[PDB]
Amino acid sequence: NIIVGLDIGTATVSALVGEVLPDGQVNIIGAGSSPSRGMDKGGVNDLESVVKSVQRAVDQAELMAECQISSVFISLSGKHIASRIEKGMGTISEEEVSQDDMDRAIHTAKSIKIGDEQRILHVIPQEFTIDYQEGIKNPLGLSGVRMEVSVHLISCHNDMARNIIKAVERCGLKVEQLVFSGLASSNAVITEDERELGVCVVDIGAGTMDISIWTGGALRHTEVFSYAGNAVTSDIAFAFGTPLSDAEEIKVKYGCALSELVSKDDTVNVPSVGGRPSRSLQRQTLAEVIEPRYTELMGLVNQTIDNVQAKLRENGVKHHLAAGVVLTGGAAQIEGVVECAERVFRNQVRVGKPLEVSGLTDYVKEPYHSTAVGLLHYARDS
Ligand SMILES: Nc1ncnc2c1ncn2[C@@H]1O[C@H](COP(=O)(O)OP(=O)(O)OP(=O)(O)O)[C@@H](O)[C@H]1O
Ligand SMILES: [Mg+2]
Repeated sequence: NIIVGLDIGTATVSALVGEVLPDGQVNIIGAGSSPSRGMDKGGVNDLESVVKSVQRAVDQAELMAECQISSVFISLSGKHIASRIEKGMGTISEEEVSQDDMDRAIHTAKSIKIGDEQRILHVIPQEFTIDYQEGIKNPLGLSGVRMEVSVHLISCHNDMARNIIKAVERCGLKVEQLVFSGLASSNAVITEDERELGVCVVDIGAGTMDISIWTGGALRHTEVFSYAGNAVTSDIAFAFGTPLSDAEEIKVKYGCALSELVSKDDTVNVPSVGGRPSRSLQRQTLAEVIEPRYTELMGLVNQTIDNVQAKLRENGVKHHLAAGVVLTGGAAQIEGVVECAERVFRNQVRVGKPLEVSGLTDYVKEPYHSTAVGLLHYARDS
C-alpha cells in the first residue's frame, strides 16, 4: 500500500513516502529533509543528535503526505560492508525448475558460517547454471536435471547496524529491512541496458563512497570507503585558514574538480579567523586544492575496478564494464567531475540523477536523492 524510505546520511537525512500503484509505478506523496548531527562515515557518532534528525525528517514527511508513518526502509553504509560470493547446488524435481527448486539451491549457497560480528544483508543470485548451460537468468520453466547457483552475499558489521536500528526505533518506527546504500543508489540511477553492458556506480557523499559494480546484468562486487565530500571540505578549510562553516560554502559555490576549467580572472572572497579582513583569493587556487583529492578518491575506485576486473576475467565471466562509471550523490555535483574522472578512469563517466520519478518531481531531481528513492524501488519489490 504505502512505502517509506529513510536515507540517514552523514550530512542530510532524507525521508520519502510513496504509494504503490496497481501496475507497479510508484509515485511519491511527500518528501522530507533535515541536517544530521551526530554522524560520521555513515555510522552513528552521537545517538541523541541523530534521533532528533530522524524525527525532523519523518515528521515533515508524514505532514507533506497526509498520512501516519509506521514502518520504514532504511539505508546502511560504511567501510565495514563486505561482499562474498558462494556457490550452491540443488536437484530439479520432476524435470521442471519450479520456484520451490530455485530457493532450495539459493538456501544451500546461503548457509555458511560467518560469526556474530557479521550480519547478512543481501543475497543476490547472479548467474544460474542448468546442466552445461551457464549464465541463465530467471530459468523459471527450463527442463533440467540439476542446477547450481552463484549467489552474491552482502554483509555488514552487526553492531554498527544495531545503532542505526536503535535510532529509528526510538522514534516509534519499525524497521522493515536494512539496505546497502550503494545498492539503492544504483537501483534508481541505472537503466536495465547499462546493467548488462557493465557499469560502475559510486554514491559520492558526505562521508561514504558506496561503490557497486555490475557486469552481465548482475551485481558482482560492493566496496565502501570512508573518505568523501567531507574530506575536500576540510582541505579547503585547512589550507586557507577559513572556518569549516565557510569552507563548505566556498566548495559548493565556487568549487571545481579541475584546475584548468576556471579562468585566471576569477576570484572568490574567502574569510579569515581571529578578526582579520576577508581576503579576495584566486578561484583557480581553490580548484587547485579540490583537484588532487578528487583524483585520489577516484583512484580508489579505479584500483577497485582493476582488482575486481582482474579477478573477474580470471574466473570466466564478463569482465569489462562497457557502459562505464556512473557518479551520484551530493559531492558528485561539483563542476568538472566528469573531466577529472575521465582522467583517472578511462570509461564512460556521467553524473546520473534519479530516473522515472513520478509526481512531486521537484524534490527528487538532484543526485543526492538517489539513495532515498532507491529505497523505494527496493521496497516496491516483495
Ligand atoms: N555543488 C556542490 N559542489 C560540491 N560538493 C557539493 C555540492 N553540493 C553538495 N556537495 C557536497 O555533497 C555532500 C553531501 O552528500 P549527500 O547529501 O549525497 O550525502 P548524505 O546523503 O548526507 O550521506 P552519505 O555520506 O551517506 O552519502 C557534502 O559533503 C557537500 O559538501
Ligand atoms: Mg547517502
